[PDB]
Amino acid sequence: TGRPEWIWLALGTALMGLGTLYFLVKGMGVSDPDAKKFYAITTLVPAIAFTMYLSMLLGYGLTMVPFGGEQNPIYWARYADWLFTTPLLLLDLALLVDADQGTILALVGADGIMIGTGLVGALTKVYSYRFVWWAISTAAMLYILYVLFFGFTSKAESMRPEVASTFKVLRNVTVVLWSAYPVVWLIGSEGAGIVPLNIETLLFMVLDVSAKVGFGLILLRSRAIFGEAE
Ligand SMILES: CCCCCCCC/C=C/CCCCCCCC(=O)OC[C@H](O)CO
Ligand SMILES: CCCCCCCC/C=C\CCCCCCCC(=O)OC[C@H](O)CO
Ligand SMILES: CCCCCCCC/C=C\CCCCCCCC(=O)OC[C@H](O)CO
Ligand SMILES: CCCCCCCC/C=C\CCCCCCCC(=O)OC[C@H](O)CO
Ligand SMILES: *C\C=C(C)/C=C/C=C(C)/C=C/C1=C(C)CCCC1(C)C
Repeated sequence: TGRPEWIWLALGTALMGLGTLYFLVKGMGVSDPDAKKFYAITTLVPAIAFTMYLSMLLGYGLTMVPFGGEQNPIYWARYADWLFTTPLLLLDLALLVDADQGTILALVGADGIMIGTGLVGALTKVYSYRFVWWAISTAAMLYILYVLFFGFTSKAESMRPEVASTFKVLRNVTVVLWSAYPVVWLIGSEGAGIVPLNIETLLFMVLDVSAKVGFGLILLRSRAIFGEAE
């Protein structure tokens, strides 16, 4: 392929595909209703990402957006992926702590605003307005991070020890990895253009695989996903 970033899109496609297959074989035979919920949510995440990394590799999920004079290559398929996978990841954390319906709706709604305004900012043609949408999307993300710390952590500390310890590890992983996304976007091709697209694609690939495959490896190997039975 003539695009220098193709090597990272192909590695991303392969790793998401291998991750999906591993979780699929692993979830076979699980009869506990609670564990089936976590396996279903956690296997769909890499399956969706696989299809959208493939679409970028083949060129379907790419568009040209004029801003700053030149034509800029914008991979819109990322936002179709994140629209469906980031809510599912939040659902994994909320069900682990047995969150209430009201708090779950708050997280999913703010997540939808995060991704939706990020997409609008990505396709905006007036350069200075791109950063207005970036700001609003980052405000929605800070609300999500606030709820995970000053809401879920308080309840996790009144549950089973395995639930509290597993949640604390996954909460920490989420806060660090998610926080990197607005930074890469800001200095990358969608924003200031300080980092070239080939390096930007490499960074997102490392973050995406860690946040979906690595996240799932820690969750599905813990005993917190199974109900307390004899
Ligand atoms: C799990 C085990 C795997 C661990 C893997 C962790 C690696 C993460 C990669 C990071 C960024 C790489 C940045 C490389 C930047 C190269 C850009 C460059 O030097 O270009 C020069 C330019 O032409 C003139 O300034
Ligand atoms: C090279 C391989 C490429 C990557 C693979 C192609 C992915 C796209 C195809 C299919 C969906 C397959 C099923 C995905 C849904 C899994 C949900 C699940 O397994 O849930 C378990 C639960 O316990 C049950 O009751
Ligand atoms: C818990 C529920 C799980 C639900 C899981 C649902 C997964 C469907 C996701 C993705 C493939 C992306 C489809 C993107 C559609 C693009 C359509 C299109 O045509 O692009 C616009 C324009 O027309 C182009 O030229
Ligand atoms: C908790 C998560 C926080 C997420 C939100 C954190 C936002 C702060 C980021 C960036 C401003 C960086 C500088 C912007 C000005 C760009 C002009 C410029 O000087 O280029 C960059 C320079 O070469 C090299 O720093
Ligand atoms: C599939 C993996 C994860 C962790 C995806 C995370 C995506 C975000 C946290 C997106 C953040 C954005 C914000 C807050 C502002 C700029 C636009 C983005 C959509 C990249």
